[PDB]
Amino acid sequence: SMNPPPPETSNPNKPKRQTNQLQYLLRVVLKTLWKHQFAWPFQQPVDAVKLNLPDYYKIIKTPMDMGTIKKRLENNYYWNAQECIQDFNTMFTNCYIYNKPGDDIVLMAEALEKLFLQKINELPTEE
Ligand SMILES: O=C(CCl)Nc1ccc(/N=N/c2ccc(S(=O)(=O)O)cc2)cc1S(=O)(=O)O
Ligand SMILES: O=C(CCl)Nc1ccc(/N=N/c2ccc(S(=O)(=O)O)cc2)cc1S(=O)(=O)O
Ligand SMILES: O=C(CCl)Nc1ccc(/N=N/c2ccc(S(=O)(=O)O)cc2)cc1S(=O)(=O)O
Ligand SMILES: O=C(CCl)Nc1ccc(/N=N/c2ccc(S(=O)(=O)O)cc2)cc1S(=O)(=O)O
Ligand SMILES: O=C(CCl)Nc1ccc(/N=N/c2ccc(S(=O)(=O)O)cc2)cc1S(=O)(=O)O
Repeated sequence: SMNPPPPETSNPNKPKRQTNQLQYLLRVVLKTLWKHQFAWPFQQPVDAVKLNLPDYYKIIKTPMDMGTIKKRLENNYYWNAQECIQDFNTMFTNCYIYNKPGDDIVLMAEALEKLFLQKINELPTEE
């Protein structure tokens, strides 16, 4: 079995800029989300080889993870906060599509998402 290449975290072809909202999202990742135990399955791309889930990248064609998101934020990859929020929602949706409701991984994703939603409710107005 083989993993796909991980999502890009730099792209000289893709427009980008620094904004106060994206700095907010970076510190949300670094200072609020990452530190919880429930984050550990989401801190890196799914290793379908190690997990013995050969179906994973058959089912999930838009993989995303918080390790990728953190790097994108650190690297100023995004043009706006909507792009970053979309990446979080892709990560959560993948988990909910792939796993049975009630599975521990779904509960972990829901804990992470609850915290995430609390923070994006307080997203600062863009400067
Ligand atoms: O230096 C430039 C343009 Cl000035 N080239 C470039 C620019 C962007 C690029 N993007 N590559 C990827 C690779 C993977 C994904 S992903 O798996 O969908 O996340 C996205 C973009 C690849 C390349 S390149 O193939 O390495 O030339
Ligand atoms: O990217 C920018 C650059 Cl100005 N802005 C942005 C980007 C995303 C955004 N999304 N906010 C939310 C708020 C709540 C949910 S909800 O709880 O899942 O309904 C989703 C997105 C709000 C905004 S904003 O309201 O325009 O600041
Ligand atoms: O097509 C699906 C998802 Cl793959 N239907 C589904 C939907 C929900 C489900 N069971 N969910 C739960 C969730 C929580 C508990 S609990 O921890 O005992 O409260 C039990 C079942 C099982 C299934 S099912 O096992 O696949 O029929
Ligand atoms: O995000 C999701 C799944 Cl994608 N929420 C969800 C949605 C429905 C759900 N259903 N749980 C149950 C629990 C018990 C029964 S019963 O004992 O068979 O009546 C059915 C569904 C469990 C959950 S979950 O346990 O929080 O995953
Ligand atoms: O570290 C990587 C490689 Cl870039 N990926 C990864 C990604 C997720 C993961 N664990 N995922 C799950 C899935 C389901 C459950 S369960 O529902 O509680 O059984 C737990 C962890 C394990 C791993 S792994 O152990 O490191 O292979």
